[PDB]
Formats: sequence, structure tokens, C-alpha cells
Amino acid sequence: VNIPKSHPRYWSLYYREKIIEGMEKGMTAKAGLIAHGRGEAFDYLIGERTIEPAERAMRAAVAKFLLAEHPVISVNGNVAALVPKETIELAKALNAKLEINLFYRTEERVRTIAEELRKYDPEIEILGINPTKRIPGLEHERGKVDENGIWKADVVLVPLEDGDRTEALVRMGKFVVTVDLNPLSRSARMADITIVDNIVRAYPRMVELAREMKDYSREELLKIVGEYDNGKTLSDVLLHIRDRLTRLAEEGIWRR
Amino acid sequence: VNIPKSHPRYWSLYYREKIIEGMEKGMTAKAGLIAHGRGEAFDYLIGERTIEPAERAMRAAVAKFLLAEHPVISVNGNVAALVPKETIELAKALNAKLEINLFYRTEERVRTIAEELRKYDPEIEILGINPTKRIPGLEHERGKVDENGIWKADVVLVPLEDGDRTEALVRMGKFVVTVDLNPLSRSARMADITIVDNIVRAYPRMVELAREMKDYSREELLKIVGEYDNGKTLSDVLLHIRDRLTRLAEEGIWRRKEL
Ligand SMILES: Nc1ncnc2c1ncn2[C@@H]1O[C@H](CO)[C@@H](O)[C@H]1O
Ligand SMILES: Nc1ncnc2c1ncn2[C@@H]1O[C@H](CO)[C@@H](O)[C@H]1O
Repeated sequence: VNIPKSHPRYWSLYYREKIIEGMEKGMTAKAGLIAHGRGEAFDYLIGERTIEPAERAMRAAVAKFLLAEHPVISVNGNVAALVPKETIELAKALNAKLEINLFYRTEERVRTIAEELRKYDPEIEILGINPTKRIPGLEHERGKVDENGIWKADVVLVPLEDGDRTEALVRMGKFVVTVDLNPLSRSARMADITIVDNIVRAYPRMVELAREMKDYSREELLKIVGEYDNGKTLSDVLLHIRDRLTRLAEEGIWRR
Repeated sequence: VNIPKSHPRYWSLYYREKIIEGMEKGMTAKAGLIAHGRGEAFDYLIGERTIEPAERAMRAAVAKFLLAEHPVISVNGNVAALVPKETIELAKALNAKLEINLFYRTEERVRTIAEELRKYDPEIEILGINPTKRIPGLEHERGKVDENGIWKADVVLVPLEDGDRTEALVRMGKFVVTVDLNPLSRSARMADITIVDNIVRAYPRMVELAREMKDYSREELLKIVGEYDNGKTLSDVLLHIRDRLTRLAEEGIWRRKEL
């Protein structure tokens, strides 16, 4: 990361280095590198900041998790490369189990990811190591879940997830929250709560909200998670990007 | 193995596979995978189809290439993984030479890219194997081109290209045509003709266009080229995206299977 701190693409470049090493540590899938670029472009368009529609979604999600009877947080190759410590934090803050859930499971991937998480907590409870259950509707390898993790969860957080799984989880009766910079992806459109923000900002922001809501009443929380409309939240994100586009055009370098 | 053709995201997933196989073959760099994703995001915004402003730029690019005296088509790692066959097809249909130009050049990636191309034509000549001419304004390892290729070219096609490189060629007096799904990238803004469409739809369509216009009159060809506005095209692309976002926001997208 040898670039002036004043570089406008400072952080973006920094995480791009992180995602590359992720694959270098053998935990980030190649498809994960591609998904990362999808994120980069939408983040650039959005403004690399947590927009209002996102703060809104995170509020409802934290409220929703606080009421969960068995909340679970899913971790994949990208999460492990970008926010390995922050995901352990969010999981402690919401008293939620941690499950390694990969679309493409392998003995190495799981081990490496569990190892990466154990670098910030060698004691934390990590599920999905030995997955016995299956998410209905998915190909055997892609629908693996842990008898004690997602399989029994009522509210689940699946960040940077493939649309088929999000949909399948909703179909099996799980309430699904996702973090996804692409508001037009199947997953973003299928989730009950869609947080359109970079996970590097969303995760510490939610750990914050969980503190700011730690002493909330089950009534206050029910009011929150009760007034949330994911549809209007998605439409606003789209409108935001549209307005962001109008201005990005009247700026930068032009040639004529 | 492959994606079930019935899967609605078939094409999207097919090409993700191809770019992945490309890196597996040593032609594509890891960062090429990330760049593929950036393209996909913009494709999500345009709606994953060829829009009229793109078709418009495509006809202009073909017209210009057919009128060119020393046309050259550049090939990089992402190009090699996604449209190796169509790249060769386009070059022949435009009677242009092919040159390998990479961001991270190594003897292995060049070879592997060369081999891939030859699998569709063991006969085609490939420039850029060991380029010796340096284009000023670029870092040492990023600006060497082939003396008999881009160095002497008048019209150059540089798809999925770095802005600095697109910008450098323009500065060397080359008429630059690019294919880039991001209408706001430096490359899209600096190129003379910007084709905002996915290269997997663009190259096949241009091949078809080169054959169709292979017999046009210089009068027609010069008219097409003469009356083409790249700025207007980029703005028309942006307007299409902005109206599409407007429409979708109004209709709503939550829980919709398709858009
Ligand atoms: N750093 C990130 N933060 C949040 N979402 C991301 C990030 N990188 C990639 N994604 C999302 O992952 C999705 C694909 O699984 C993409 O739609 C993209 O928006
Ligand atoms: N398949 C593709 N077709 C056209 N342009 C692409 C594709 N993939 C990536 N790009 C573009 O190439 C640039 C990165 O080299 C990005 O700005 C992106 O818009």
C-alpha cells in the first residue's frame, strides 16, 4: 500500500491487496475475486460511504438479531480476508454463532478460514466445520449447513452471498439479512433486509449499533424491525446511484 | 463442471467460468478477475444487453477500421480468456494485426496467450511477443509496444484497457477505439470511439458488422465515421442507465425474480 495517504483510491486499493492475499492464504475463492470487483464498482458509484438507505437497513437488522432465538452469522472466503476480526466481534456483540459457509467447500478452505479467525480468537465457537444438514433446493455441496448453526437459525446474516442460496434460505423459513453492494443482484432482491454498503464499513457500524441498542426494550426493537420496508430501501439505493451518476458525469477528465 | 443451460444466470456464470479458466491457464492475472467483476457490475446497470448507443459506436468503429491503413487490435489476458476466437475473427475481417499488451507482462502469460490464439488458427501472426518501442508517459513496465504493431498503427482497438494506456496512445496520435462497460472510466472518456457493451456481445457483433460493411463505399464509410459523436454516445449511454434506474425504482425490485 505504497501510495500517498491523500490518494482518493487509498482504501479501495488497500482492500484490493487484502482480497488478493485472501486467495494467497487459500481461503478466498477465485469467484470471490470477481465478486470483489463487482463490489468495487458499485461502491465507487455509491460513494464509498455508508449511505442513508444502508444505515436504515443495519438498524433493523441489529434489532432483528437482538430478538433472534438462534441468530447465526455466515462467514465465507471474502469475509475472512476483509473483516476476519470484525465478524468475530459482530458475532459476540449479537450473541450469535459463527458458521463457515462456502458455496465451494474444501478441506483446505474451511481449515484455512477457521485458522484465520482463530488469529483474532483461538477460542471462539466456529460451526460449519462438520456440516451434516442440507438447505433444500440446492446442489448437495452448495447447501451444506451445520446441524447447530444455520440449520436451526431463525435469523441469518449471509454477506456477499449467491442469489440461489439467499432465496433457498428464505424458502426454508429463515429470515435473511445480507450485506451486498449490488442492489440489482438476485440475493439483494431476495433478502428480507438488504444492506447496500461495503462490508468493511457495515460490520463495524453494526457492532456500534448493537451497543447503541444494547439496552433497548423488546418493544422498541419490535417497533424498529416492524416499520422496515426493504422495497423502499432498494428503490432509494437505486435512486441514489442514479443521482450519483448525474454528478460523476459533470466531473473528472473530459476530451472533445 | 458447467452451468445448466436452463439456469437464468447461464451466460453470466459461463463467462465467470471462462475468466476463471483463463487465470488457471496462466493467461489472466488475478487482478484480471477483479476487473471482470467491475465490468459485470456495470453490465447489471445497463441490463446485460447491447443498447443502441453501443451498436452506434460499433458501426463507427468498424467503418473507421475498414478505412484504416494500419489497423491493429490489442489483446490482453481478459480478452484471451473470453473471446480468443472472435478476436482472431475480427482481425481478419478488418485486415488488422493482433498484438499482445498486458499490465503484468511475463514470458509465460505471453506464451499462454499466444497458444490460446493459435488453437483457433495455428497460422495467425501475433505481434507484441517481445515489444521494443516504449510509449512515453507510461511506467517502464507498462509502455512497450511492437515496432511493427501499435507503434506504426493509425487506428487501434484496445478493449478492457487501462486509462493511462488509452490516454497514452491518444497522446501518441493514435485513433483509439475501446470496448468498456464503464462509461465513466478514464479509458471510456479518452478514447475516440467508446463501445459500452460487454466484450462477449461486442466482438461477435463487430465481426458480423465487418463482413456486412466489407463492401460499403468510402462515401458511406466516411459518412458513418464523419458523423459520429463519442461525447453524445457516452451521454446517451448514461441517460439510458439513469432512466432504467428511474423505471426500476418506480416499479420496485424487492422479491422480483427478473428485471
Ligand atoms: N467488500 C464488499 N462489501 C460488500 N459487498 C461486497 C463486497 N465485495 C463484493 N460484494 C458483493 O458481493 C456480491 C456477489 O456475491 C456482489 O453483488 C457485490 O456487490
Ligand atoms: N466483459 C467485459 N466487457 C467489457 N468491458 C469490461 C468487461 N470486463 C471488464 N470491463 C471493463 O474493463 C475495465 C477494467 O480493465 C473496467 O472499467 C470495466 O468497465
